Amino acid sequence: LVTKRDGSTERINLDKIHRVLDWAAEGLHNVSISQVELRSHIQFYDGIKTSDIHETIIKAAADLISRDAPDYQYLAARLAIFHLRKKAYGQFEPPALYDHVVKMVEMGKYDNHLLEDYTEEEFKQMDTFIDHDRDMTFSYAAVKQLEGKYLVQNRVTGEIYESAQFLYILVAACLFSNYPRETRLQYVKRFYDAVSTFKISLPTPIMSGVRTPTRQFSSCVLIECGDSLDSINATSSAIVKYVSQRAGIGINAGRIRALGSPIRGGEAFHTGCIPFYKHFQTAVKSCSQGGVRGGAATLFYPMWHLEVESLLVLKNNRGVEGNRVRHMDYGVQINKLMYTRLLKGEDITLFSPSDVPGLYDAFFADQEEFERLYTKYEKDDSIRKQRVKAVELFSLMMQERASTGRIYIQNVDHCNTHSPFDPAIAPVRQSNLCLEIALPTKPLNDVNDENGEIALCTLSAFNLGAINNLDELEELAILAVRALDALLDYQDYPIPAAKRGAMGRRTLGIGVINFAYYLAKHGKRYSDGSANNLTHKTFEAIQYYLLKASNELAKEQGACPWFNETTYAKGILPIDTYKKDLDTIANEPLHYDWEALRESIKTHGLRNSTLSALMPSETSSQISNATNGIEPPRGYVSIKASKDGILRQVVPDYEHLHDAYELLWEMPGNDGYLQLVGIMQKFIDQSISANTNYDPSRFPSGKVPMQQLLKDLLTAYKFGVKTLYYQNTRDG
Amino acid sequence: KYLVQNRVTGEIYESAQFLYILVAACLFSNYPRETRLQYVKRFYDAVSTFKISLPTPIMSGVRTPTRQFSSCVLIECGDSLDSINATSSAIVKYVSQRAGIGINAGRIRALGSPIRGGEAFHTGCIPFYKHFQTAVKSCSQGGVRGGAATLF
Ligand SMILES: Nc1ncnc2c1ncn2[C@H]1C[C@H](O)[C@@H](COP(=O)(O)OP(=O)(O)OP(=O)(O)O)O1
Ligand SMILES: Nc1ncnc2c1ncn2[C@H]1C[C@H](O)[C@@H](COP(=O)(O)OP(=O)(O)OP(=O)(O)O)O1
Ligand SMILES: Nc1ncnc2c1ncn2[C@H]1C[C@H](O)[C@@H](COP(=O)(O)OP(=O)(O)OP(=O)(O)O)O1
Repeated sequence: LVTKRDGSTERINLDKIHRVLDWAAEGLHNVSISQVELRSHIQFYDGIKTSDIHETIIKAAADLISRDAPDYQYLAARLAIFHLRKKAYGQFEPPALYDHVVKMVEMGKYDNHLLEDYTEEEFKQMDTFIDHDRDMTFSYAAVKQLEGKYLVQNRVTGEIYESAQFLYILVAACLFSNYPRETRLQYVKRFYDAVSTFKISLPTPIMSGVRTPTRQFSSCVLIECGDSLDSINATSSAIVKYVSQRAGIGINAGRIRALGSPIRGGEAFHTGCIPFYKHFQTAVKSCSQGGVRGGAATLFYPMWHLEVESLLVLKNNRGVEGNRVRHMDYGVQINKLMYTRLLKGEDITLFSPSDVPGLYDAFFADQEEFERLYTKYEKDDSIRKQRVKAVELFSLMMQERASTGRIYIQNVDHCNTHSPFDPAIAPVRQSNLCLEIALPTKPLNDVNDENGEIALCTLSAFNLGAINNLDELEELAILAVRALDALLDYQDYPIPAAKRGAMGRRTLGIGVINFAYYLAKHGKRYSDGSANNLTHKTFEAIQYYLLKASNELAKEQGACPWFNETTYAKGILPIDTYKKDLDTIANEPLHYDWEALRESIKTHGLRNSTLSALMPSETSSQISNATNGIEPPRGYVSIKASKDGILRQVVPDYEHLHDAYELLWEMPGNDGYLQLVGIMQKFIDQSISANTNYDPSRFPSGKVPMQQLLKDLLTAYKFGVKTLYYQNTRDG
Repeated sequence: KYLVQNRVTGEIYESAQFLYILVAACLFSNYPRETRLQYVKRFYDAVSTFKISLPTPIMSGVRTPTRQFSSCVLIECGDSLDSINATSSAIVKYVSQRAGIGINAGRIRALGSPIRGGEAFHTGCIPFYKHFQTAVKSCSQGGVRGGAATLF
């Protein structure tokens, strides 16, 4: 017996199954119909639902996804799309845009503002821009990512209500629904086509929200906690409210005084950081089943802090629960001085933030001033301190960083000397969960404190592999910077401090994807450093067009209220504060008129304080069958675990560039990678999420020497690198 | 504990009797002058001769700059993120004064409960409870000592 969608029973007509598969095979090479029809080991049994037939065939086709046969990527991707299209409308052919939006609003899935903002006529018109055939350009790995999260669906029953294309056009409509009716359509079609053809990438929260009653769209947050019972109580109640929205938290507690510090004079002594830190952890995991999953955050603190030794080991598996806060990630802030004490084989002094005045502030604002105060307090005997050999301390950090791989580094001096902000008015003293973002902050004395400031991320990324030449970045830069800045006025702000910053500086975090595929296409690699110049030219275009796009919006809608606090308003450009040592590895001259931009911005300002930051993109890149950000692919075919099964995705165009790519573990070292990352920092407003890779197989006795772990860390700083992400250690 | 002393050096500044009379003076310093001293002596003699007992926080506070005297607390948390955020920030402020906490979370919905209709499902009580624990132990060595509470 055969089960149909409507339930009407009927006999098995295998040819039907064959034809379906046949159709999806058209134009593909190295793909076998038999394999799937046998791989599936489909087990017929009297009365079987035809839908289970799809699940079975799709899965089978998936398991065949290999390097030797990459077309199984689209073959299966199309078989799925079919089931998805058929499981939502009752047939492949999608319903009219108008009818769709209508039916949805009735079910309370789409925001009713769509019917009010647009007319029936306009809808029918946008319906023409839609090209439902683009759903066949998706890779299997991308399809799965969409079906699980991207598409509007019933999490309980399992019903899916929309298709890929409808998602694109709608996200655009709501983002540009306020533009004048003169160009409102114009931007709608220009944006849709961009995202649908994978020219522009958007953050998961956006792709799965705009156009739905929901108003939570900010993936990550950066909170700064002061040295107060009140401050902490706030910083805690905050993370809670945010994590409930599944948004990552970057905590900065470095203000909290150290253990033993006198409280209220002499009526009590400080209890310690550990006690509070844990509280922050419970907050981050306040909304997870069993606390096991969800809730991710990275806490930061100075390297010269008094409790540095105790904080350095917090992520260690092996130790007393009383002195451990494993779940949270951390980021040790280091500066020029610390690195110098190591080279000269000298010691390091640990201080409590509340015992050395003007030390914290100078630590981010003025490196010189920091040195003055630092040295002074060292001789002061009355000041509580502790000496530690620079060689020992750093080793501890590198040790925990290796053991866990969640201990990140952040050079403060590089985040204030070569940044879009004025370290005196608004200095960067923290990062996000990604560790990519670099924005100023202000501690709150309460939840509704108006004078507080919270940094929020509204990211995006370009597809290096979707453009032909750098000039195509002009249009893209506009479609991106425009739609993004618009979201800032579309989403809500539960916390005042978060809103203040968003409206005050209107920052944006734009990155890139398919970078690996990019370098490969031009026949370049990471290690050798043959991509040094190309990288300089390519970014130089990505940043320029973005700075010219934000300036254009500033002339049409006014620059950000706090543009005055930015160095961009004082005539300072990224090409003026970049690490000087960067000229010893690149000679590629500027290809854009940065002088004509120095004026247009000097007179009309920028709608956004910061546009360009480099962040990791797992979900984004997948939907575009692209390579994660700038990071090189580990292997041709990557595997992951889903709720439906095993996922496989092959590097884009492996059929012609298999010998062009350079797998992660094919790299002799990290030299090249660092140089490229350093070159990027010269343009990126914010920071980059660079990982440190190591292969024990390339070391004597299979043990990574500490002489090499530091040797590389020093190189990173020497080239202006801002932050260091994960530290992968391959397992043969 | 009770006597005024220097916790650091170890110097003791007062004697038992002075503690008694002073605690009474500050407690009845607002009474009319005629009835003032009468109560001062009548209270002092009572406590000094062990006729009446007083809580530790009182015996070791009234008559000094400190103003924290409440030993124990009873907070009621509602079923919301806001409520919890408050109930947490509260226990913190109180435990810093070494005051015991009696929490009542029984309002917080149970695991699986639908949130915002169907846009999300409850995570559970355990996640929040722990948070309350970290709060209670927010001011303790290690986290082991101090900070006591009973949840209902
Ligand atoms: N009665 C059947 N005999 C043989 N194979 C069937 C039968 N019904 C379904 N299948 C198989 C063939 C396809 O692979 C898949 C069919 O699902 P699908 O074609 O999408 O919807 P459907 O079975 O209701 O008919 P339709 O082709 O009109 O959509 O399962
Ligand atoms: N009884 C306590 N036990 C342990 N830690 C405490 C205690 N009281 C306060 N703290 C911690 C929590 C915060 O980190 C910090 C409190 O700062 P804060 O509330 O501003 O103190 P304060 O109001 O008395 O003035 P000050 O900042 O000068 O000490 O010290
Ligand atoms: N994402 C979540 N996961 C698990 N529990 C949550 C989540 N979000 C909120 N909760 C819990 C904690 C709160 O006690 C409560 C909801 O708090 P709140 O923010 O006030 O929701 P709400 O008032 O908007 O809707 P509701 O009245 O249904 O709770 O449920």
